[PDB]
Amino acid sequence: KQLTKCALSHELNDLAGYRDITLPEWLCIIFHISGYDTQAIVKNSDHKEYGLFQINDKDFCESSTTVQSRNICDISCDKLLDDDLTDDIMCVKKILDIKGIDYWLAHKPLCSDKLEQWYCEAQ
Ligand SMILES: [Ca+2]
Repeated sequence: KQLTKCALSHELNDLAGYRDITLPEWLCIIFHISGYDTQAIVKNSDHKEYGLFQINDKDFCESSTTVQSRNICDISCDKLLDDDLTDDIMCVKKILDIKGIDYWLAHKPLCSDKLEQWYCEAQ
């Protein structure tokens, strides 16, 4: 599902604020890593990243592959590809507690300035 900044801002209402990561920061990060596509999959060196939040199958979700996952979120990766972000957010929170926003930023400067540009209208 290709989401919009506005529908996504509504669906992320329970994520915004967790570990002090704001809503506009999340909209910025997600646009950059998945283009708001719940079905995004990016293949990396020794793993794949799934869904809107690009959760990897090395440590976080178990993919329907031959990859041995630590599966911290205790979730199959296919559940991170549908239009229900409920479980995705559950996992995102686990990652925030473990790795922090650093999991997404990866020491890069993206989404650091003019974040107010990312609001839907109000929030
Ligand atoms: Ca889901």
